[PDB]
Amino acid sequence: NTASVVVLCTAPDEATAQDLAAKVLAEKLAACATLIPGATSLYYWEGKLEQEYVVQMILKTTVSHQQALLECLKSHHPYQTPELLVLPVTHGDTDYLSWLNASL
Amino acid sequence: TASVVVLCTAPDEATAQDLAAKVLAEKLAACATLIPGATSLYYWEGKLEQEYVVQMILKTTVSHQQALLECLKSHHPYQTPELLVLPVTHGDTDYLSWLNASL
Amino acid sequence: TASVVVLCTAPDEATAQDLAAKVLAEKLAACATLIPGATSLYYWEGKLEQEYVVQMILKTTVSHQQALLECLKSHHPYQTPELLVLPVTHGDTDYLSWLNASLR
Repeated sequence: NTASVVVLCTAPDEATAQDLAAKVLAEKLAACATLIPGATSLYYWEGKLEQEYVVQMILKTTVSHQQALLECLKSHHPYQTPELLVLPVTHGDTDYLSWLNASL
Repeated sequence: TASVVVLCTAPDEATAQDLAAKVLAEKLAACATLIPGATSLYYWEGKLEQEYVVQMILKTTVSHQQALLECLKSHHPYQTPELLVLPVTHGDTDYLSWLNASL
Repeated sequence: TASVVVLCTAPDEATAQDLAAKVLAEKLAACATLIPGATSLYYWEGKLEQEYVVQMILKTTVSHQQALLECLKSHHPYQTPELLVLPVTHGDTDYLSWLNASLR
């Protein structure tokens, strides 16, 4: 099994979140994705405090696919500099991890 | 002992609620956050599956992850539920002391 | 300049927003995602408590993690709120550059 990782991404709306997930999944760049709607994202954009609706995405993939996934998400995200972060999975259920890998 | 965060996906509220009370009673986790209204997407049989799920986030220590995962797995209705462990590289000393003292 | 995500549990939305808007102004965090509609279960004095909470996910770097936690802790209504730091082992170059450039 290749090492697993968790990818965090935020979409500006549910339609966008929906087809960003469908895409990376179709192209086998992620094993599965969880969408958490009704969130808010605060940050400074050009010296101004912005506050916008976001769908928090959580995608499961492996370290060998993370970059491909990242670029695909970036390529289809409507924003120029979308949130794309990778967190390491230091431990997980063997059967689930095997399934994660099999999916890719 | 170092802390970790555990991600687990539950089919519904009752299940998420059952797994949490369970692992907390067993003292295999210090706390658990539940976030309903989530959507999990994945391919099965070659088609795109979309299900409503409850995202779980459990806090524990490295020495418990094995036990916690086994507990969550056996009590979980699904066959091979999502069970991932993320490392905590740093945290508030007082909150970490509480986490450890609670297990 | 390693990046990290910080998890913080806020009791309500107004509090989560004030904490976010504060750490962002102080430039201790580059972005804060607030996820309402959650609950937290834990034992307190032997009793099982379950409370509504807002899950916060803040983005910063290792250099600022300590100061970010100190600031959050101070303005957090709780005595010892959940403050956990998770490592970001990789991310999109443009996002990371933007994140880093947003910090103090």
